[PDB]
Amino acid sequence: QELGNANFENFIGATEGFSEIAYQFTSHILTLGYAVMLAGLLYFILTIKNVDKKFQMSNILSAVVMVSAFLLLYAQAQNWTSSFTFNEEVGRYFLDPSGDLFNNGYRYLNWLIDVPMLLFQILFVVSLTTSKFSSVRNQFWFSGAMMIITGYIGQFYEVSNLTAFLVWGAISSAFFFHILWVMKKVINEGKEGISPAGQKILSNIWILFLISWTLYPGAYLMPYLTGVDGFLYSEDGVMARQLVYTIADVSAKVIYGVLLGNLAITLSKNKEL
Amino acid sequence: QELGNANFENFIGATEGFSEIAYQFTSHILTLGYAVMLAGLLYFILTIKNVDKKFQMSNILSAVVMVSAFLLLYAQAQNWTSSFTFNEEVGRYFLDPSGDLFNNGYRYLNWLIDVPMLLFQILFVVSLTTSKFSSVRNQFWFSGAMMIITGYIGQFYEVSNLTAFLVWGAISSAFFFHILWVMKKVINEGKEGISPAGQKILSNIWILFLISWTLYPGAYLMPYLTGVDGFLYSEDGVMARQLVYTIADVSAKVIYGVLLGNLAITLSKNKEL
Amino acid sequence: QELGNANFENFIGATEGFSEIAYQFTSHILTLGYAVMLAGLLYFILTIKNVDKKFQMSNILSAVVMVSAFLLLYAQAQNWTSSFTFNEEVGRYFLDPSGDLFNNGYRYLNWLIDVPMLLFQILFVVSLTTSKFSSVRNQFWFSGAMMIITGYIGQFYEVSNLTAFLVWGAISSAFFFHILWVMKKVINEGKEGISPAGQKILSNIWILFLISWTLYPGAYLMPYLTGVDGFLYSEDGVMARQLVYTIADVSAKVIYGVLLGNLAITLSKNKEL
Amino acid sequence: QELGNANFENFIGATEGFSEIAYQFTSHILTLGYAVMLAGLLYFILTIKNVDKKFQMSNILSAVVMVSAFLLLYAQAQNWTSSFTFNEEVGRYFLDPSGDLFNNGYRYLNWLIDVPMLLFQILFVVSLTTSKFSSVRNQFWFSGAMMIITGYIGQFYEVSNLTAFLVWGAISSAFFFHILWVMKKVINEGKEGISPAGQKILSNIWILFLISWTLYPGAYLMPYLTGVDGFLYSEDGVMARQLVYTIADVSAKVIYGVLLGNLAITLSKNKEL
Amino acid sequence: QELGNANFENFIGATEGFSEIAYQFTSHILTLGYAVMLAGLLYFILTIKNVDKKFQMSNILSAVVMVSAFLLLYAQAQNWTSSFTFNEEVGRYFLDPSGDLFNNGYRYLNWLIDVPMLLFQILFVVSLTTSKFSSVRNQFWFSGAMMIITGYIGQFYEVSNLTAFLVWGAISSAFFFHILWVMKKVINEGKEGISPAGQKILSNIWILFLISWTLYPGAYLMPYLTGVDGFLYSEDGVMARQLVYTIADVSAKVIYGVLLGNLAITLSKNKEL
Ligand SMILES: CCCCCCCC/C=C/CCCCCCCC(=O)OC[C@H](O)CO
Ligand SMILES: CCCCCCCC/C=C\CCCCCCCC(=O)OC[C@H](O)CO
Ligand SMILES: *C/C=C(C)/C=C/C=C(C)/C=C/C1=C(C)CCCC1(C)C
Ligand SMILES: *C/C=C(C)/C=C/C=C(C)/C=C/C1=C(C)CCCC1(C)C
Ligand SMILES: *C/C=C(C)/C=C/C=C(C)/C=C/C1=C(C)CCCC1(C)C
Ligand SMILES: *C/C=C(C)/C=C/C=C(C)/C=C/C1=C(C)CCCC1(C)C
Ligand SMILES: *C/C=C(C)/C=C/C=C(C)/C=C/C1=C(C)CCCC1(C)C
Ligand SMILES: CCCCCCCCCCCCCCCCCCCC
Ligand SMILES: CCCCCCCCO[C@@H]1O[C@H](CO)[C@@H](O)[C@H](O)[C@H]1O
Ligand SMILES: CCCCCCCCO[C@@H]1O[C@H](CO)[C@@H](O)[C@H](O)[C@H]1O
Ligand SMILES: CCCCCCCCO[C@@H]1O[C@H](CO)[C@@H](O)[C@H](O)[C@H]1O
Ligand SMILES: CCCCCCCCO[C@@H]1O[C@H](CO)[C@@H](O)[C@H](O)[C@H]1O
Ligand SMILES: CCCCCCCCO[C@@H]1O[C@H](CO)[C@@H](O)[C@H](O)[C@H]1O
Ligand code: NA
Ligand code: NA
Ligand code: NA
Ligand code: NA
Ligand code: NA
Repeated sequence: QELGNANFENFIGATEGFSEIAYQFTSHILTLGYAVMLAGLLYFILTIKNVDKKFQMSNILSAVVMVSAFLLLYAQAQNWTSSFTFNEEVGRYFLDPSGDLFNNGYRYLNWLIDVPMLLFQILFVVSLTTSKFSSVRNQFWFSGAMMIITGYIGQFYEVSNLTAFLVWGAISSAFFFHILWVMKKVINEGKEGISPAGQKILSNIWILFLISWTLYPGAYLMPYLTGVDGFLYSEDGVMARQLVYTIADVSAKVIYGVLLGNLAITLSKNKEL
Repeated sequence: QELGNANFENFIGATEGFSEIAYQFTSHILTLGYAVMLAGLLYFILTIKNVDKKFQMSNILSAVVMVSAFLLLYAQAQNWTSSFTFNEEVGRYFLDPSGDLFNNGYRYLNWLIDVPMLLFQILFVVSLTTSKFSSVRNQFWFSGAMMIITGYIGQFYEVSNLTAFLVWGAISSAFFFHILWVMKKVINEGKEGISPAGQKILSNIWILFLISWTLYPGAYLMPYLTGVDGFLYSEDGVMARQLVYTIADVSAKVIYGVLLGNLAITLSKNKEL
Repeated sequence: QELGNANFENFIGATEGFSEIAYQFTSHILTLGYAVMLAGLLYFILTIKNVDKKFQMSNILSAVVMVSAFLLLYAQAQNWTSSFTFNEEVGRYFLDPSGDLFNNGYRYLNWLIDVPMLLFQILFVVSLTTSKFSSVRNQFWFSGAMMIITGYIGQFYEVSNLTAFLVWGAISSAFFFHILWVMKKVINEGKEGISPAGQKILSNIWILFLISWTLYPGAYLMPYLTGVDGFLYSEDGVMARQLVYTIADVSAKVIYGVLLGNLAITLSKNKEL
Repeated sequence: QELGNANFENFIGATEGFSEIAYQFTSHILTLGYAVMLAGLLYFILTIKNVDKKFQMSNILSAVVMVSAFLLLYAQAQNWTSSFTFNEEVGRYFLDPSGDLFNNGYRYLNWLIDVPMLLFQILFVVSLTTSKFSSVRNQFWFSGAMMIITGYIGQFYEVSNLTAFLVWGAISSAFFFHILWVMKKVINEGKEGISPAGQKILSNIWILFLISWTLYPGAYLMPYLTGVDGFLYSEDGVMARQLVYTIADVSAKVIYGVLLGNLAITLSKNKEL
Repeated sequence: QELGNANFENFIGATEGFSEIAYQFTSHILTLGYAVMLAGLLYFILTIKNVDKKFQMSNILSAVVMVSAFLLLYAQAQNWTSSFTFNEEVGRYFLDPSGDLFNNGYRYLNWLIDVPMLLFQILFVVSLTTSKFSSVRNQFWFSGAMMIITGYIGQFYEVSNLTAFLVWGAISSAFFFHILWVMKKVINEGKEGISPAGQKILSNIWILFLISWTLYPGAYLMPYLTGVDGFLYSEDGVMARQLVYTIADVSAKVIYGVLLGNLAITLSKNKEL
């Protein structure tokens, strides 16, 4: 079949098809995804007043991210079930092009919301020392955008052109490293001159940030992480990718937001953890 | 028909089909399900301020659970009606694979929200005596996760491999027993040093918890509870399973949350029941 | 055609079909139904603070009922339009079984929310005298449940087995009479020790309650109220049934809730009508 | 092809079909319709506290109307696009009966909400002098109901029976004139004993009311306003009808509500404008 | 085939079809669009209380615009995916007329909300000096309406009649220039008698306004900006148009609203950023 510049899910779906477990699990994990986001939305709204006014923007930005994430993961859940249809004769789900090809690129473009806001929102809780607010913000936002856009281009080629896939991915990785760099600075400066409780949380946030954010390039490479004709170039790889996205999403968005809220509480002059 | 690792609903639906009553009732009970959850959401939000600030997190976590439950039960209600279609010639509803196979696994993965939050939220109402908050929380969350994941794997095999079904089920049961153990401790410690009215509510909560939570493994086993080719391996079993889920869901989520709210009110220094 | 234990709408729809007016009107009246409920939801939430704190639970329970009613009536409106399809050749709408058979049983199982809550909520506005709150509540809830469940079973047989239809209906009626009995007691005790204005409202509530609630068994019997092959065993009967449900729903849920709110205002120490 | 007692849109759609512009515009104007209503809902909720407590019921009733209007206009927008389908061969949209016939009667029955509430809500801003509240309310509500119901019957016959169409329309018109009568009285009495600023607003409200409400019988007659085989008995008439409804809806519901809110502000003891 | 007065997307879709990237990207960018608007809705509501009462109407109007924009962009996202369907044989997406033709005119008519409200809302933050509030408002609203309506007519002809396209576009442009004129006045008068911080924001608002609003006529002309049979009369032009709309929408609605909120904060007598 002629699929063109399509994600590898579609090639698996068109050739081997998906077992009941593979198809159902992918549907389940995406559903959990969007449910978590909408639950998180409620949490962040309902806890706004648990922190000092100055910190409340962080709650608000968490909520903004939840809205984005809910909408996208919901759409993507529908896209999954529309794109693959049961074949009675062999008892697997095969690519149903009338539903459109499945594309992960939905996620990517919504990151244009999530990434800028997630990076931004910490700057409403921590105080910088030697770094300027506007400067950090601008670096986050520029490098965030470039990371996403370059990766977005890349993922169209993950089957059709491995070279473009890897080159765009590499360029994206550079901007990622920049972001990691800046966020580390921010965390360090954030730690300076605050309670030990606050410092503990910021340590945790950094570990969370580092692991969760690194999962995303993991998902990018997922089909090829066991090399050519490897275990993961398969329905098992498809499952793994969406699992990793979902874990990353919950970690990088919800848990991150929760930790920041807890930080805000310790820093809050009225309130006590 | 090759169905593979599919839930037993699909085998009944593919062979015998479902009578009007069986199909309609399952649709009705799932609809009631999600209606209750959204109504509950409203209740828990609207009553937040009926308790002291310190107890309000319990309301919030109830609401979180309601969102999860609403979304899932709604999706599942749609899945039911999509998966089975009326045959004019015999006047029964048969498996329509273009709708996808029906799978209960949707529930399971959403429990990754519900179970942790339901277990967590009592720790915001009762005071422990012997036990550490963080320790109880961690036990709940670890054992909760393992219970769910192992059961999730199990249920894919409920027809295709009875042995895997029962072994995974047994492993899951172990973690369940752990949770029951810990929750009993929590309830006992909770009773210490509160009014007799509060103690009565906690007694009720324990009975509610024990019965409602045990329904879930009941639903797991449902098709086989009357043995091979028994009464329940049938449309009647399909009905029973979804009824039991719905009773469990209402009991374990809504009523539980209401009782905790009532407990919080008695414990509240301002307020009176 | 083999329909089995199906509602009479399906038999009319399968044989004669529905004229433009009959089909469209039924669609319109169901749409009005769910619109009223969602409007009511907004009303009850937005007026919570118009009454003293102690009365506010009544507003909350009204809102809970509105959510249930909205969801159900919306679903049912969709069910109507899915179940009957235009035939170009004769210019009528006929049963389209790909949409599923139409069933009123959706309503019934949702009453498991509405009835308990509607009966419960008056006990938050009026004070009982000689009767115990818990006792009245338990009577309402038990008899409510039995009324609904028995009727639910009944209505499956309204065509397939007139005898079961009438017997189950009769049993249901018994529990109905019990509820009427208890509600009268409650209204009487409610009147004791309140202003004449409050007493007037409770008088109206009783009339509303009695008429609106009696419409429901009216809708049950509707097809047969002009006897065999009567005027009402027809599209005209179909229209009448859904009209009666909608009038009943608006009366028993929204207007009831409004009157209770007005009562609460007169009883409120701050406020005046 | 017998359409029976169907609206004239269906006859145009079945014979000539709709050009791109006609079909698209009708879709656009209905979409604008429901967008306006949901935006208005938000406005009326968010501005509740801009007026004194006694006036706030007017905001609440505006919101109620917005909910009704949103739901209905949304449904009707979907009905439009479902009822007419592109024919590739001639490049026009023709009646697609699988979507159901299009019927304006959806609007009519929802007016049973809107009209009573719109008429009612002014009585929470203005003070009557010589007229009794209950009497005005009762006249509005009775005549409102009769106006709508008689018109609703009428519009089913707009093609199938011109005589019934016009007679029912005439009867409806009588009740309309009654409403105009009463509302004029109310406006006049409302003016008595308030600031000249308030009096100006009430003058505007009356003009708005008179024009916007008269558009509705305009839309009723629309196909025939250029007589038999006239310019308007055509896709141009179809466009015009839905445009006029939408203008009327925005004027009679949203702008009306805004003006009443502004009146409430001038009458408000704290607030200025 | 015969498409008539249809947008150029349909001609590309009917002849060449859309590559995976073109089709998917357009779907993604529209999805981002509506996600941003709903996230923005949350932001504007949640930040209402960050400014003095007098400024809060600006927040409210931002929210109103977000509702409009969300609804429209959501609808349009669905319209995109319905209008173009994958062809397995050639591996491109082609016009699927059963989904309706794609039309950008949905946007235009919703601008009847957005434009008036966006222009209006600044008049609640800045103080005019020499210009009258009512006069500015009326000019904005009249010229806004005429700009939109004339452009709306124009865009139907973008393929079918280039002359009408350009003439209507030109007329529209005239009203655009009027709006630019008035807004400049408003911004200048706004700057008078406020802090330099406020003045800086208003400078930014003007640049934002000028660029973002000019994108809209850019999108209008997009297919022809590289002349006949140019690079942009192609799927690449289709992509570009929807990208430009989305950038414009985010800039002119969300960012604009954010800046106005920031202005309101500086002008606010309590508050500090
Ligand atoms: C201050 C208020 C000012 C109000 C301003 C309102 C202006 C309305 C005028 C419209 C006429 C323009 C219509 C132009 C139509 C062009 C027709 C055409 O080009 O026809 C080509 C022919 O069919 C072969 O190509
Ligand atoms: C090819 C180009 C030819 C096209 C020609 C179109 C030119 C339109 C330009 C400006 C319109 C200005 C009209 C604005 C006047 C609106 C009326 C108004 O708002 O009056 C002020 C208010 O009444 C006081 O309070
Ligand atoms: C809530 C969403 C988040 C936090 C998304 C983060 C996304 C990334 C860190 C993406 C990184 C990528 C690379 C570093 C290489 C491959 C391309 C990307 C964009 C997936
Ligand atoms: C709101 C959802 C709740 C409270 C879910 C609880 C789920 C369980 C207690 C599941 C238990 C299971 C076993 C003990 C064995 C079979 C597998 C499970 C997961 C169904
Ligand atoms: C909001 C819904 C309400 C108030 C429903 C009330 C339902 C009843 C009073 C039903 C009564 C029935 C009988 C008395 C006999 C036939 C079976 C029933 C359940 C329809
Ligand atoms: C928000 C909806 C409103 C204000 C609806 C008003 C409807 C009318 C004023 C209808 C009037 C009619 C006539 C006077 C004759 C034809 C039949 C009607 C019902 C359209
Ligand atoms: C939020 C939506 C906004 C701000 C829309 C603005 C729309 C315009 C400025 C449209 C301008 C046009 C022209 C000046 C010529 C072509 C026709 C229009 C309407 C696209
Ligand atoms: C006051 C705030 C100022 C924000 C400055 C930060 C700018 C971030 C905007 C990112 C824009 C990126 C544009 C990329 C162009 C396309 C390049 C893709 C490579 C092919
Ligand atoms: C981890 C980053 C580098 C991984 C590059 C691995 C090279 C993958 O190689 C690819 O494997 C596919 C699946 O087996 C084959 O279908 C392709 O033909 C082949 O190009
Ligand atoms: C702990 C309770 C579990 C008992 C499991 C024993 C039932 C297994 O019995 C199973 O029944 C199915 C339907 O009747 C048959 O199709 C299977 O072949 C059979 O193995
Ligand atoms: C209390 C009211 C109950 C009256 C019972 C009357 C039974 C009507 O009789 C039924 O009428 C149907 C429709 O005409 C027929 O299709 C059935 O065959 C017939 O049994
Ligand atoms: C107050 C306005 C009512 C005037 C009645 C006008 C009579 C319309 O006449 C009707 O016109 C239709 C379309 O042209 C034709 O199809 C019908 O045959 C004809 O009866
Ligand atoms: C101000 C910008 C307007 C420029 C007008 C450019 C005229 C383009 O001309 C058009 O181009 C189409 C696409 O190539 C062709 O299919 C048409 O035949 C042709 O009329
Ligand atoms: Na599927
Ligand atoms: Na079905
Ligand atoms: Na239908
Ligand atoms: Na259509
Ligand atoms: Na598509």
